[PDB]
Amino acid sequence: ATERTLSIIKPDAVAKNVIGEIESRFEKAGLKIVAAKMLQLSQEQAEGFYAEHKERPFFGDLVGFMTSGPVVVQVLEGENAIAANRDLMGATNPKEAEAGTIRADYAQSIDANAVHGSDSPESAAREIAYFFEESEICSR
Amino acid sequence: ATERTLSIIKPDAVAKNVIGEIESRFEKAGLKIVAAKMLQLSQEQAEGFYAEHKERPFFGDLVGFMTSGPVVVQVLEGENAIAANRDLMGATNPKEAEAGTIRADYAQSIDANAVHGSDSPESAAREIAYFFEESEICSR
Repeated sequence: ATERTLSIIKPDAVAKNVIGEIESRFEKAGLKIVAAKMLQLSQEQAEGFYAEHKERPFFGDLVGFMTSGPVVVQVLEGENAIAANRDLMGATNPKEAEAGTIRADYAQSIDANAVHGSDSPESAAREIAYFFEESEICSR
Repeated sequence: ATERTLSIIKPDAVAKNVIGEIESRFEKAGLKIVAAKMLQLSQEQAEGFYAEHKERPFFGDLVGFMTSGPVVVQVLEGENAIAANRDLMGATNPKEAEAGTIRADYAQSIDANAVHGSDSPESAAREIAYFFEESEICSR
């Protein structure tokens, strides 16, 4: 079925100026960029996004790294979008990630992985609504 | 010098999902994407941006085309950016320009010509401000 998932191009990939190359991974795979914006996350913003990881000892690394630069936050829409996004991203850890995936090709570490993606249809709905309202989303 | 210029990925380009490919033409030429947002242009927005042709007989079609679907309005930064972006885009009419320009490779008609770019430093600065406050622009 056609789903919506949240994608984020992280500061490390943005700084590498490979935004184009990454968006092409999604588009060539049949995913449509349906909402997008570049911004500099504030600490309060990043924290609210990673709300579910509030108490964990790595929270400061997440939030830390995710505010280290401007990011592109965006909605990808298409057939089996959430899971396809995960397939294209590779595993969370670049060392573990299958070659040909984004994290394998572009990431250096777990903090500095090249991208983010919603891991469930539950996280999809929440993560999208957090950054975007429906008017900003342009399905096609 | 390092300058900023407004770039637009038009509804035809977005519709064919070549956002990544077009972005990679800019990034591989040394430009940086320092502001970006996807939106459906309102008729008021489209008429304001193109107010110059507001009395010409093609105005309705230009506004029509530019509101016919969602776009990516963005700011590109780098040495010679404004002129640099003009070279990459090519010539307004796809028939004229050739050999791996955006317009030649991705656009068919002058009406549906893939991308916009600011043509002069005086328009560049004003076009950027039409779409983006300075805070939205994340220089690197």
